[PDB]
This record gives sequence, C-alpha cells and structure tokens, in this order.
Amino acid sequence: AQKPWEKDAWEIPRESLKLEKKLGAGQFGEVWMATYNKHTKVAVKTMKPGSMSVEAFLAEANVMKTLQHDKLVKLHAVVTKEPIYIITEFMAKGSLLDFLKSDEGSKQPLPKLIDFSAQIAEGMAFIEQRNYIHRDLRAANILVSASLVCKIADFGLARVIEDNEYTAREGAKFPIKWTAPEAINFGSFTIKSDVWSFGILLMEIVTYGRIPYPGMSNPEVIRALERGYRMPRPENCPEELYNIMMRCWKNRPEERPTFEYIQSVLDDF
Ligand SMILES: CCN(CC)CCNc1cc(Nc2cc(O)ccc2C)nc(-n2cnc3ccccc32)n1
Repeated sequence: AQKPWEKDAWEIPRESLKLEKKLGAGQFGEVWMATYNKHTKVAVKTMKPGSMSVEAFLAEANVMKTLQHDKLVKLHAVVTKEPIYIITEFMAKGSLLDFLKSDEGSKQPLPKLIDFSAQIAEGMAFIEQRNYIHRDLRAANILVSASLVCKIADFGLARVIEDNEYTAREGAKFPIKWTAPEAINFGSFTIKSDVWSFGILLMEIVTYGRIPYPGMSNPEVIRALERGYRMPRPENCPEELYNIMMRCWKNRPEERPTFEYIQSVLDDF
C-alpha cells in the first residue's frame, strides 16, 4: 500500500514547468500550455482546489499510465501537492470538436476525415484489447496534433472490464445523444457501448462537429431509437462510411462490430 506522503516515478518538481498560456477552463480547473525545463512544450491540467475529489482527479493519470499508446494522449508527469497538476503531451490543434468548427478544420477533405476516424478507431482497438472501456467517447474528448494526429483523451470514466460487463449504479446519468441505449436504460456498459459512441463520433466528424440529433430532445431521441429511427446520412457522407455507422448503432450490442474490424474497414477505405 502506497503511503499518502510518498511520490512515484511520474512526479516532477513544480519549478520545472513554466505555465505560458491558458488554453481553457471549467468548473474543475484549467488547461495550460507550458514548457518543461525550457525546450519541451507540454499541456497542464490544474485542479481547482475544492471543486472535486483530489483522489478522483489523480486517478485519471493512473489510468493513463496503463493506457499508453500512439493514439491515446500521453501522460508525462504529475505534481501531487496543491495546486495539483497532470502533465501530458501538447496537441497543437486542440479538441477535435473545436478544430472541425474552426477555419482550418472546415477545410479538411473527406479522406482526412476518414483518416481521423481511423486513428481514433486504432486507439479504441487498443482500449478494447487492454480490457478497458472509455465511456466518454465523443469529438469534444479527442485532441489533434500539429501534424493532424487524433488522440483519445478524458479517461475520467474509463474502467477495467471484468467478465465483459461494467454495471453503472442506477443514479448515474450520461450524455444521452452519445450513449448506447442499453447503457442509458440499464447501466450496461461494454466495449460495444463504446462502439455505439464511436458511431456517433463518426457522424460528428463527417458533419464537421454538428451536434447529433439536431433539434431533437433527449427523451425524443430515446423513443426514436427504440422505434428504430437512426440519424440519416448527410450529403457529404459516402455510403460505405454510413454503413459502418449503422452497424455501430445495431440495437443488440453483440451484433455491433469490433474496433479491430472498424479500424480495418476505415484503414482500407
Ligand atoms: C480533450 C478535452 N478535454 C475534456 C473536454 C480534456 C481537457 N483538455 C485538454 C487536456 C489535455 N491533456 C490532458 C488530458 C487528460 O485526459 C488529462 C490531463 C491532461 C493534461 N490537453 C489539452 N490540450 C493539449 N494541447 C492543447 C492545445 C490547445 C487546447 C487544448 C490542448 N486539452
């Protein structure tokens, strides 16, 4: 059992970082662009003291220690005395959602969109293979590098899977338009419920960050899905890409495809 007062291999001294520019903020803290020991650009997430559990804030970095991959955002360090920091690689173009809604993201042609999709699929194939689930897959939680490599971020909800199902407690609420119906209705999270979110994420990419189910209410979405409705194919969406979405939105979790399969289809598009 680790002592509450002992540090680990990931710890760095606070003075090695110089926080240069605030990239964003929320109720739980801020994200800064920073340099580490002069020559190395990094990203820092700070926790707002009192906004949340310290142990939960830090638990995210523990997960990222385990889930290290080219297509997952890379943990470099932590600072575990208040103010509490998590340090990762810098991803110059920010979130995928904001990128696509920006001028540069808007100029990305279809082949690049499917490139982004394939990179994300690869990362999820790794999460699949490592017996984890993410549970918060969406464009907002993907980051994009200066050379246009997409990587999965936000591992706050990510969990190890024992025996192919995680069961959320009954009072858990999750972003409805992105969450698999069975996960919403009974708390049944599996890698197949991430497969569903990936379908929604595909739609986000091909629509340049447009919200899913535009103009529909959440209860309306839940009832539409039960009835068999699914989002229609956009103008710019190739049939083969929409058919993968549709496979990701099968009613029955076990009939949805594996991430390995999705990666390979998108790879060979
Ligand atoms: C993915 C978006 N969300 C939740 C919606 C997480 C917060 N935004 C972040 C996080 C991040 N790295 C990061 C990711 C984590 O999952 C945990 C800790 C950190 C530091 N880097 C960045 N980040 C890295 N380079 C950037 C350049 C511009 C804007 C943001 C940049 N942003």
